[PDB]
Amino acid sequence: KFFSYILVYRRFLFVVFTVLVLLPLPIVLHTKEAECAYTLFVVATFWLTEALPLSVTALLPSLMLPMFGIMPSKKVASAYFKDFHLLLIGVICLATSIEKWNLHKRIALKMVMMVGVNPAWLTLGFMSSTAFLSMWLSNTSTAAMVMPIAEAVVQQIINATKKGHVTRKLTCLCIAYSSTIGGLTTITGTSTNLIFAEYFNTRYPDCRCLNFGSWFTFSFPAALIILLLSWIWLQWLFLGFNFKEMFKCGKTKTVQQKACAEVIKQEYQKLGPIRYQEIVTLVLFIIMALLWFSRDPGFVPGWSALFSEYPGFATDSTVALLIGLLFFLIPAKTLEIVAFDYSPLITWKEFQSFMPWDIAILVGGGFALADGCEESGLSKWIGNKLSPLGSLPAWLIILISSLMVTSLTEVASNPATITLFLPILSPLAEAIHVNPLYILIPSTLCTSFAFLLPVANPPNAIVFSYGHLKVIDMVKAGLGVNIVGVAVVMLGICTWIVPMFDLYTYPSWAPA
Amino acid sequence: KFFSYILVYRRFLFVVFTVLVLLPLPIVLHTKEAECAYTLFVVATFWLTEALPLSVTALLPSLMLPMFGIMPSKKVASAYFKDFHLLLIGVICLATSIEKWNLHKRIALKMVMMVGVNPAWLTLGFMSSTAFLSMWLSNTSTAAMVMPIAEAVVQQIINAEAEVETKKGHVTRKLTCLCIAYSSTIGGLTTITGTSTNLIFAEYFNTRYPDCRCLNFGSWFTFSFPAALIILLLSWIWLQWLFLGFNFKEMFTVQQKACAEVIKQEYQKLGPIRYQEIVTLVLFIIMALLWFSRDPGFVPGWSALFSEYPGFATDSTVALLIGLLFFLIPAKTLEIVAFDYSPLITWKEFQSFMPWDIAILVGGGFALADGCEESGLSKWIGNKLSPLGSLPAWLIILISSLMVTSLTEVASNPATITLFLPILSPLAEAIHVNPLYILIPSTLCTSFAFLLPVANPPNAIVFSYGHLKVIDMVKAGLGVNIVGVAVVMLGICTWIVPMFDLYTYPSWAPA
Ligand code: NA
Ligand code: NA
Ligand code: NA
Ligand code: NA
Repeated sequence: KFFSYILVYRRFLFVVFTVLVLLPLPIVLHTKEAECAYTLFVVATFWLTEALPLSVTALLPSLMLPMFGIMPSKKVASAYFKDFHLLLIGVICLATSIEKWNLHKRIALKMVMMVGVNPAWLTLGFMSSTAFLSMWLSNTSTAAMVMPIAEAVVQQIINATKKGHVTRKLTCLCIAYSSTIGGLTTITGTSTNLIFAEYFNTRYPDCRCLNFGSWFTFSFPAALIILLLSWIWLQWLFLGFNFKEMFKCGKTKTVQQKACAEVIKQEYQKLGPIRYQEIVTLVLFIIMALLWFSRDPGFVPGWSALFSEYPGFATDSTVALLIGLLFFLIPAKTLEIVAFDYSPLITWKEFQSFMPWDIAILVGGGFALADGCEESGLSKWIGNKLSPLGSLPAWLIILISSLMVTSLTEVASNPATITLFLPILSPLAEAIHVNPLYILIPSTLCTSFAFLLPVANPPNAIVFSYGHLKVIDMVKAGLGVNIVGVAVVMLGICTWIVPMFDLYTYPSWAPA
Repeated sequence: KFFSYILVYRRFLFVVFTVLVLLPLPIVLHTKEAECAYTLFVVATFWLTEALPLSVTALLPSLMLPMFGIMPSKKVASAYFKDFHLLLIGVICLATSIEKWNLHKRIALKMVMMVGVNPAWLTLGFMSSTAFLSMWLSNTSTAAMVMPIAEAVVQQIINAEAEVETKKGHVTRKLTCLCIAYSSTIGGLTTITGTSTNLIFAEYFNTRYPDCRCLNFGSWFTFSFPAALIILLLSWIWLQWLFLGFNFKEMFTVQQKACAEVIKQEYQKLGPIRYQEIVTLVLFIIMALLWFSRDPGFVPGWSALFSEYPGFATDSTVALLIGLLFFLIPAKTLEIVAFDYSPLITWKEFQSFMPWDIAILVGGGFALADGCEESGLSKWIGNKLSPLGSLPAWLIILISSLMVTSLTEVASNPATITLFLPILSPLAEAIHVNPLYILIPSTLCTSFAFLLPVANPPNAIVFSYGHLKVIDMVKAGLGVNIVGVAVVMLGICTWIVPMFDLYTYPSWAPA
């Protein structure tokens, strides 16, 4: 009669309880650190439990910080839009054109035709293609783009069910994990790397280490090993290894194999000859990638030397916008008889869909919360309280931080997790007198390792929404993939990250 | 077969032509302020003739300014989100619940039964109500609170025009949009706290001239209300003529009652007011009460409770505080109850119905205005006004008013006056005629931003309703701006000089 109503209004009562129980913290401490800690705790509680929508919670700092007097609303509003958002707009413009003109379908079908219908090699081909695509596009868009095609290919291979369901589960999980793994290789690949680069360059403006080439040259060896080991782990866990049928060349002819291959060939033929919209989209994709790579990598100043009087004004977001806004200008189809006009090959109505406005607001809210934590002085207090932790061995601190971030990223979004630890792990670095990158790189790499739960990151939810995967089947694979990723990151940090970044000494661009 | 190809691909060719033909401007002319002028000209050309979508054009400053070296891309990006965007998020959270539970339909159908089936007087009633509301709350807030109600009224009248048995509806919708957008005359000019432009002018005047205590409530109203009422009436007549026919006969009936019966039938079809609609209406009233009671000027508001962090909490804070309650207040319930409840609005229902077009458009306008400040293009234009001491008394007034009302069409009203006011005050002190005589017309004409909806936030909330034709807005804005400038000049010439003594040099101004 009374307890029944409590379990129905769980979210409302939990939000009210969270707001009221943490109230004694700023009510009687009369410090800005306490008020910002109250705001941080409320935002973290609502992001972890998802009592409110993530983007609604991200708007709380713009409501609490101005009222607590920590920083004016004009200053909070200026932190909701950064170069991350411009890059996201420019890349969503490209992704909308790829999705609209079925270029991804052509690439996926050609990859399936070239690799074959062997379930051991088909999964590797899908993972490689999805990881390469996620190297440039966002993980969420890559997962939402490849998966509808992977399922379509798999269900037509099965038709041409003790083995079908496990095959579709394996295909779901391989795409979900490969999007994330491929997003690690580049700064622009995922939102976590973009947020980390923005925070690192704002907090340490005297460091010129993080560019495209330097990030790639250490994130590719780790990501390739992680991808190969995850493919092996998934193949063993779901289907198992049959080496004789796998390593054999095209010599044993089976009727049901060409029966499956003919369906894929007929689908690719029904796709039709390549249209010029697909060619233009592919050319613009290649140009965007080449301009991202051509901005100074370290050995040759590609086109940053062209603007070598305003350093740092034109960035990768400028390249993304320049390429993406061309998708609003290049004509695609006509309609003269009626309207005497053309179509711009991407309409703004089509761009407004598929554009992650919620992710933009979430990242802006995280950046505003970090700015409030820096302005109020909470970051300095946290760094001072973690000063005695500097007597421990260095590697243990990085291991513990990476494990904590990895554990907390399985239930909270990657952009939220990375924004709640950079203002904590960054001040902690100089409280030990150790290179901040030596802690930040493993932490930002382990923030992306979100494979256990569907709520961990949008790539997991997109794949889980198809209903093929159970929670336990996903957790079993995510545990192994996450262990592989953490082991590879820690091996790289101890082996090949320290020569190029010189992590064993204290840098000259860090505060003393 | 060539002329047809040129005519069909006219937008692409025009974009390329206008990018390439203004290209001599940055390469020549010292390459310092001509780059931002080139960017401004290209963006304005794309805005006037919609060769590209307005939100795509607004993203051009994020490209052109960083590449020209005017300002870094990090600084340009931060300009696409300000307090206008927080206020817009809050008011759209309110409006999503207003339109989801059909509260706008109840209000529209009650107003149609009560006042104004005739569109001619309905437009006047809408303009008068919006202009009275804008005297107290804000211009942006007022253009956002009443616009859904006006759209609902027009849509209900269009539906009821079936008479139980499409050109006029579209022009009526355009007229109702522009009348709400342009109703900044009585509200926003007659009170210091009506708009931020008058607040900035008052704070600058009381600081630079602390011996002059003439500017306050009442004295501002006494000289501004006569001008604002004439501007409102003339703008109503101009809009009625521009969008509707010249109606003269019947204003000195089966069709009216044929629609009144349909309105009555559609009002009783709604039924009793629901819980969700009551909650939405209560939050609507609370948001307006908190906007009004922040700092009314004639009595301390709740901003006095925060008299340690002045200006940290704005109207955007109120909008967020009220709008974020729509995501947690229960609306419906999902042995009878299955597992939980649902909120008034969800994020899926908010992401749609959100003018993401207007957010980017206003952000691009803000970025272009900031780029015009980083590179001293706006400072150059303002400094082209100072060497005009030869003009005896009034040509300076006219030139300054025209320059400010032309530059306010691309920059925000606060930023437009913040530039010219410290330029006009020294010019008015170099001459010996009453710096108020110089500053009042320019302050009034700064708010006359009726062209280019990118400038005035009231012009963008209205523009966010699907009537995306800038030229239909340009035609009306030109006439409204001309009327406003003429009425301001008439007021300066006739009725403002007695109460401020504008024909003699005062004692509170430096000699
Ligand atoms: Na990616
Ligand atoms: Na995560
Ligand atoms: Na106003
Ligand atoms: Na303006």
